[PDB]
Amino acid sequence: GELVGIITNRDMRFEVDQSKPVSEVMTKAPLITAKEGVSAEAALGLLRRHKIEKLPIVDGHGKLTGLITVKDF
Amino acid sequence: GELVGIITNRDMRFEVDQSKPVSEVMTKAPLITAKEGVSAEAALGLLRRHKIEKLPIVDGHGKLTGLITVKDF
Ligand SMILES: Nc1ncnc2c1ncn2[C@@H]1O[C@H](COP(=O)(O)OP(=O)(O)OP(=O)(O)O)[C@@H](O)[C@H]1O
Ligand SMILES: Nc1ncnc2c1ncn2[C@@H]1O[C@H](COP(=O)(O)OP(=O)(O)OP(=O)(O)O)[C@@H](O)[C@H]1O
Ligand SMILES: [Mg+2]
Ligand SMILES: [Mg+2]
Ligand SMILES: [Mg+2]
Repeated sequence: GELVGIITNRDMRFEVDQSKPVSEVMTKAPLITAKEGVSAEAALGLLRRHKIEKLPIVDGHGKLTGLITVKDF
Repeated sequence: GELVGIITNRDMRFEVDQSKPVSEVMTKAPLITAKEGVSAEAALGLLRRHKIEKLPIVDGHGKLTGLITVKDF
């Protein structure tokens, strides 16, 4: 139940073998994340700062509780 | 005439003020580049390794000569 990574379109867009596991392709932890109760402006600022489009949202124990994307904005 | 940076869609996609200069928004050098005469395989390997969609090509003296993009592939 621990957030171990994140796998997006850039990771899979050139992989010819579609039978590979996620572990070989994913971006492993640590990640750029935000805590629970993050506002829209804070998430947008983080995304603009780190030049990313996704933002996992974790609790105080480091467990995954939410996800934010640029698609929302 | 020096290759001082690169500016892409991620840099500009949340800049409300369109009158800003390029320098205030661009990604400054050094950049992930390749040498002249780089094959398609090497360029694709660089793009996959660094998770980027562009690749400037400079000469032996560091002056910009060309560009490679994922659009080509
Ligand atoms: N929060 C994050 N922390 C760390 N790495 C991340 C994070 N979000 C995305 N990445 C990684 O950054 C790279 C690209 O990020 P992003 O998710 O914006 O790409 P994408 O949505 O696949 O892009 P495109 O839509 O242009 O194909 C990928 O390798 C992805 O795994
Ligand atoms: N060769 C490079 N070296 C270093 N940084 C780069 C290079 N090419 C692009 N970047 C930077 O990486 C970020 C995203 O790279 P990329 O050029 O793939 O984005 P993009 O094509 O705008 O993405 P999207 O498809 O999500 O709109 C931007 O901040 C951009 O300035
Ligand atoms: Mg995207
Ligand atoms: Mg995109
Ligand atoms: Mg893209």
